[PDB]
Amino acid sequence: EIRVAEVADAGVVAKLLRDFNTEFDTPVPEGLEERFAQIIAHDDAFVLLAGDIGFAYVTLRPSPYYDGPVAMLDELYVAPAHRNRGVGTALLQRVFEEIRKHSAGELQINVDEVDTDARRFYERHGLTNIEQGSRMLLYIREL
Amino acid sequence: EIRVAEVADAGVVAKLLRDFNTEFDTPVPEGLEERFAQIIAHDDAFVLLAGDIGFAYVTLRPSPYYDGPVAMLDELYVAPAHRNRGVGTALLQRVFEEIRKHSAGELQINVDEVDTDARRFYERHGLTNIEQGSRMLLYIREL
Ligand SMILES: CC(=O)SCCNC(=O)CCNC(=O)[C@H](O)C(C)(C)COP(=O)(O)OP(=O)(O)OC[C@H]1O[C@@H](n2cnc3c(N)ncnc32)[C@H](O)[C@@H]1OP(=O)(O)O
Ligand SMILES: CC(C)(COP(=O)(O)OP(=O)(O)OC[C@H]1O[C@@H](n2cnc3c(N)ncnc32)[C@H](O)[C@@H]1OP(=O)(O)O)[C@@H](O)C(=O)NCCC(=O)NCCS
Ligand SMILES: CN[C@@H]1[C@@H](O)[C@@H](O[C@@H]2[C@@H](O)[C@H](O[C@H]3OC(CN)=CC[C@H]3N)[C@@H](NC(C)=O)C[C@H]2N)OC[C@]1(C)O
Repeated sequence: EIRVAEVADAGVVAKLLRDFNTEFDTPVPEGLEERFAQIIAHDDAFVLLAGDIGFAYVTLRPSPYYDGPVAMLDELYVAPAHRNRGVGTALLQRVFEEIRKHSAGELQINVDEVDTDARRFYERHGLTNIEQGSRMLLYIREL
Repeated sequence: EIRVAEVADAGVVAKLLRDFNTEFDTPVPEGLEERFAQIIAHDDAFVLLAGDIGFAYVTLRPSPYYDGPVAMLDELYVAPAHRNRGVGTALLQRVFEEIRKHSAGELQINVDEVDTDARRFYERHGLTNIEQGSRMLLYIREL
């Protein structure tokens, strides 16, 4: 039931991303569907879909530390009514399986500190916030 | 002046990243020069050089939220003897200038929490760790 999205799946992915943003009261730009179609077709990136009820969006970017890329799980979402039944675990498992085909050297994920359920999920599935004895922070500037 | 690194500059970039790692007692991979030569040749990353004494390494990756990329400042370093004189400020200004040429929608930087002096620098130059009243964290798994 997890599969790799094709270009023609961009509409379902965009709908799920819209739902994710709506759940968190964050507005979305126009054009999500068109942009996902281009990303899936041409870029060093992929989307995994669990039926039409969850997705994972992964980007691959270069690193001097590895022959392969660094992977980033830029979005992971399971629809609220389908949570706590193993869908997110299955998506994350498949993320690790797919990035291994690309010999990715590392997976990175940005998470809000307040999102303790997501944090617990990631910690229980092998991700850490600690490097060289310190927490790792994300700083941004929107442009 | 600050310049965009060419493939011919891979050795200098590799030297600076090795120096950075050595200073912080972090592992140094084999093959840095050859990997930077390949990375610099491609279209989704660049390095800025301040003479031979500082550098910024930036990657670009797709996002459904913008027509342009999300930019990541994966490494920023000024040699110890040249710090506190405005070099890092100049490098970061040029990062913003060059990613604006790419119409990048956002700059992201991962920073260790213990690096309070670096965090002060990023905050003074328009970066934020806060989204909707929460700090943002980075989780990783090395593979
Ligand atoms: C990358 C980003 O976007 S950053 C943050 C990620 N996204 C979000 O936070 C958005 C909102 N949240 C979600 O979409 C979901 O909560 C996710 C994606 C984090 C997790 O998805 P779920 O489908 O709930 O995950 P899953 O069910 O596999 O595991 C969650 C819990 O269910 C329980 N569980 C797991 N598998 C099963 C199962 N097969 N049967 C019964 N219960 C189960 C466990 O108690 C687990 O808890 P843990 O965190 O202590 O391990
Ligand atoms: C962080 C760094 C890139 C900033 O470059 P810089 O040329 O010193 O920056 P500028 O001169 O434009 O601005 C000065 C600020 O740099 C920071 N800074 C200076 N030396 C620093 C050092 N060893 N370590 C960390 N931050 C430092 C301080 O915030 C300083 O501000 P202050 O006058 O209030 O103390 C540079 O200091 C450096 O390479 N430090 C060690 C490696 C590092 O921390 N990289 C950042 C990755 S998170
Ligand atoms: C293992 N995973 C790693 C992953 O966490 C991440 O590390 C970032 C990296 O960008 C960088 O590191 C340097 O700064 C310092 C200061 N302590 C030590 C080592 C330096 N190379 C820092 N940011 C900036 C913008 O310079 C924070 C650091 N946490 O990138 C590399 C990675 C190997 O992939």
